[PDB]
Amino acid sequence: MLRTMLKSKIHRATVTCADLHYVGSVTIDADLMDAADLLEGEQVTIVDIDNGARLVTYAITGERGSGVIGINGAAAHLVHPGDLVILIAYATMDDARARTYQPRIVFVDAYNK
Amino acid sequence: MLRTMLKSKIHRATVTCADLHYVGSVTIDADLMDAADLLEGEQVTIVDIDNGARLVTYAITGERGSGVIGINGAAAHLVHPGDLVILIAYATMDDARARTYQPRIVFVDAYNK
Amino acid sequence: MLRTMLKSKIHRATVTCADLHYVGSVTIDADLMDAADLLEGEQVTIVDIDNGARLVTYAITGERGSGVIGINGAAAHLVHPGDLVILIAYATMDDARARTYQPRIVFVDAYNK
Amino acid sequence: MLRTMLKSKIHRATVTCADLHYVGSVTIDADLMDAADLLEGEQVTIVDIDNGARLVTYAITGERGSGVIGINGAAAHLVHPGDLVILIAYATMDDARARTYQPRIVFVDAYNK
Repeated sequence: MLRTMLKSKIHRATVTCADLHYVGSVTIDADLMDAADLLEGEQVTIVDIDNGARLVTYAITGERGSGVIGINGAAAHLVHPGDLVILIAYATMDDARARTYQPRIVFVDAYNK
Repeated sequence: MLRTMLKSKIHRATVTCADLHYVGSVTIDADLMDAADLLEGEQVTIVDIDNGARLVTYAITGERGSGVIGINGAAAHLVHPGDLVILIAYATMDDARARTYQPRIVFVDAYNK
Repeated sequence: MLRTMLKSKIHRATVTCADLHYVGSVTIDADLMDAADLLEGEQVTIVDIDNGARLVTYAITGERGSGVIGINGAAAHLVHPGDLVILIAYATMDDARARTYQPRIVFVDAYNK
Repeated sequence: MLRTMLKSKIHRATVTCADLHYVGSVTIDADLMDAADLLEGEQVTIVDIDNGARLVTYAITGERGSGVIGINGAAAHLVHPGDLVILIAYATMDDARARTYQPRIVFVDAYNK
């Protein structure tokens, strides 16, 4: 059958910026999206360690090394700058792939690296 | 594998009407549904810029040019008229299509166009 | 590609009962599940017109004509008896089926019929 | 078509621990994950009987018999220790499999067994 499963996760990134107007959901440092294998435009979940918020949105490729981690519009509420959040990207898969699979997990720097 | 990805998005539309009774989730201007490629009856996500609300519902085809963007029943709370919201529609796809894909993005007029 | 779409929907049913303890998500009048084409055990979304709540749970076949529409455990909060809610069931499909498809929509009686 | 359906459910487990910092979503007793057929890394839903909370996250394999059921980071708000919650894992399936299918349901001990 088809089970949905943890394909990638950026562990403990700090929320760089945040802007209520103009949208782009979550714009992530290019290096992080490749490291965590994420495609510009991909359902991403966000969990805020500082205030337990939870969102589901697409991800936007930000500049490299900039350690960018921005929440654009709407999610600008709930999640804020200086907030340690977690990014999660699942993926439905055949019960087969489901069994054996190494999720692209990215631990990160206090500066996001 | 199958990743879920941003297929379409109506950026910054203004909420035309809103009615708690009688349902139709979100009724969108015909032109917008075609422009953003959305089928009457298709999971659509709404994010309210003015108040950070977040819903998941189907979409209903409204009249053309009427710049209609209505929220019928239930979602009538959370999301309101005069609110700048964002409509998003993802779509699970083969990791292949995933890579190369142009999401139908629709920027819009203060009158929805 | 595979898009997720409105497969079925029970429009404006009134919440018969509700019990916090012992689980069964939403137990629906048999006739309703067949009418709206729903299988015992199937992700169903609920939207409460009286108070805009929103849940995602499986469905449970209830007795016929009893016009039963119960919310078992957890969802017992959020959604209550005497509440006009809406049940929705999507379904991922090949972009082909997506195009031409008649969603099994069920308008209902003040007594659920 | 493809319908999403209740594949597995751990009924009435008691929340063992909970830690806001360091992440791992929900860590479940190995035995439970096999019993309920869940793979380390798989979207799981939680519903808190004591406080009607509702989360969506992945599952992490905890130690056996420890009757472990921990909520790591973010979800640490909403859901708490001593809370009777319910774990649910759906799965999209071909309309065929959908019909005939025995969901792996696990009733549990006040000590989680």
